[PDB]
Amino acid sequence: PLRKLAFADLLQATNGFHNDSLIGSGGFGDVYKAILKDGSAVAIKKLIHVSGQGDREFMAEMETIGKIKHRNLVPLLGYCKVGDERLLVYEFMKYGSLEDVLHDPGVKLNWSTRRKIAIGSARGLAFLHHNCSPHIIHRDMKSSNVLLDENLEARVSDFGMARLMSAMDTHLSVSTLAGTPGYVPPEYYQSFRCSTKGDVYSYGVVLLELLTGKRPTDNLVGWVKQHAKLRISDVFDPELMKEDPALEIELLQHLKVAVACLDDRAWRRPTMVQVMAMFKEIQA
Repeated sequence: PLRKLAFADLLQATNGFHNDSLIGSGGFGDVYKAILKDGSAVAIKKLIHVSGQGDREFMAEMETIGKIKHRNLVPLLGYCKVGDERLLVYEFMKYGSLEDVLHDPGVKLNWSTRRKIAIGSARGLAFLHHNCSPHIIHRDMKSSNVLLDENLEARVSDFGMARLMSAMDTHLSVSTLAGTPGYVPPEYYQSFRCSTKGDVYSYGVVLLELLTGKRPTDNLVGWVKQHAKLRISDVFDPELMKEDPALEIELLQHLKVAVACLDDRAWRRPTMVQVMAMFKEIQA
């Protein structure tokens, strides 16, 4: 069940929102690591800009991730909405974000693990797009929003910009442009519309990060697309090919999936269900 947590609890569990428990801040607000009075290990997000972006993002998460549970989505355990304070409480994910692991410090992700992360994150997204009615459009898929639990299982997070779309529709007309530089679907720049195929594109970028080990802003999408006609054995993460040269065939197949996801035309991109089926076909 989703719990309504007393504000005093979150206050003392973070030692009065002390800098020492701060594990991230910016844009949306802060994220704190804590142990609740019952021993639960949690991440506590403190949203800022409550008079505007703050409340909207709070409501977006409550209306989406707050209403569903799935093995590849971060669990929202609780919330606190007192006065103009907006806090969201999640199960703590041991190894933080995929971006932290890939672009900082740390912990090594071999190809086997990265493949599981790719599959897991794809499954979470597929659940949003196909199993949920109304469908959920995440709108901010990226490596910092793929969390890794104690088993290095991928769990999709940050539904602050997520929206509900009727299953009878192919797109949703919105008020603003949502997303992150390096991940925005090209058609999002041209129209105030979002779609599940938009999430597919952004997922494609993440899959590229797993294959290359590079940041999207290095864009990466364009850099990989041009080398796809040059030398393919140049874009892959060196630490992946050093493991086993035999993995090259499997890497290129996953690369094909990423390229398909990253098509400029939304209508040509696969659904996340097609992506899963493709992953399954590669393993077999």
